[PDB]
Amino acid sequence: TCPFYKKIPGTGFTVDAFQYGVVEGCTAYFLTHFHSDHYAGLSKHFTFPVYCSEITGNLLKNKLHVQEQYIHPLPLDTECIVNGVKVVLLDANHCPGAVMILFYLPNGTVILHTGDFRADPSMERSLLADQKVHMLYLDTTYCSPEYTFPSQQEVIRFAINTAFEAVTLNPHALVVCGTYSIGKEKVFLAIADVLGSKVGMSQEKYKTLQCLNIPEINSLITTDMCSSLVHLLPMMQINFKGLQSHLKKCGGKYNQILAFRPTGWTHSNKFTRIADVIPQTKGNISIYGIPYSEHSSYLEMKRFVQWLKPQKIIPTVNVGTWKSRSTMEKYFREWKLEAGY
Ligand code: NI
Repeated sequence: TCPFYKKIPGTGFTVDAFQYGVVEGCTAYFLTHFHSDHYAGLSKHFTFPVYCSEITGNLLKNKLHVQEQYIHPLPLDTECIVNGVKVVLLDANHCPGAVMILFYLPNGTVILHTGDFRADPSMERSLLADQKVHMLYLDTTYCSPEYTFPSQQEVIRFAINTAFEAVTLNPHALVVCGTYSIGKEKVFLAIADVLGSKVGMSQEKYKTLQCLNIPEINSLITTDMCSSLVHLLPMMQINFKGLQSHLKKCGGKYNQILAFRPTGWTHSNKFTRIADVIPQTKGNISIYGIPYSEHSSYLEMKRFVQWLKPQKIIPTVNVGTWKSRSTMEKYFREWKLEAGY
C-alpha cells in the first residue's frame, strides 16, 4: 500500500509510487527521475498516465518499453494544466531529467515536491521566487551536520588533474570509471575530454546515454573499446580482481589501470580534504573513491529551506526509524527558530 508521503492531498496525484499496484483514486502518476528506487514497478504493461520530463520519458520508452500512449512529457519552467490542476516542473540539479514539481491546489495551498535534489542558490531565482509554499516534501538524504563534501566543480578538477598527470607520465595507462545508474556523467566525460579520447562502454550503457539529450554526444562516447582510453564498467567490477580481469582483455595495449569510484558521502570526508585524497593500490592498479554527490549537503539543504520558509516539511528519505525521524524534526525546528519563520 502507498505510503502517505507519496500522495498529494486534494488531487488525484501520486509521486514515485509505481510499486504498489493500482493506487486507489490515482488519476495521474508523476515520476521525478529515472532511478530504480523511484521507478520500481513500471513496465510495457503499465496502463495509466505518467507525467515526467522529456528525458525521463525517453528512458521509459526505450529502456522500460512503456507504451508511447501513456507517456506525458512536460517542458520545464512552464505552467501546465494536468487533470484540472496547475503544475510546474523545475530542474532538480540531480541526474539528467530529474525534476522538482510545484502543485497549485484548487483550495489555494501550494506544495513543492523536491524529488531527489542538490540544493543550489540558483534555485532562489527560479519560478519559486514569486510566491509562498505551504508544504515541502523534502529530499532529506543528508540531513545531518556531519554530512559535508566539496562542490562538484572541485571534485571534477581533482579527477581531471589526477588522470591527466597519470597518463602523461605513462601513455600506456588505462583509465576506468564505475557507474550503476544515470547521473555523474561529468566524471567520465571530463576525464575523456582532457585526454582527447571518447568514452568506451557496453551497448546497454551507450543506449541509456543516447536517451539523455547531451549536446554533441556522438562526439564523446562509443561502443568500440579498442579505440578508447577511458572505459566505463559496472560499479561492482571496480575492485582489484575485476580490474585485473579487465586488463587481461585489453590484449597488451596497457600496463597500468587508474580507476575512479564516484560514491556519495563516505566517513573519510570527516578527516580528509579533496586535495589530500589518496588511492588504494595493488601492483599496477590504483582506485580512487571520489565524493561526487547529486544530493544536498546539510548546509545546502539548510540554506534552501531557510530561504523557502515553508509552513510544514514532510521528509521523503530516512523515514523508516524513530531515531531518524526525531533527528530531522529537531533540525527543522532549529532552522525555523534561527531564521524567524
Ligand atoms: Ni535519485
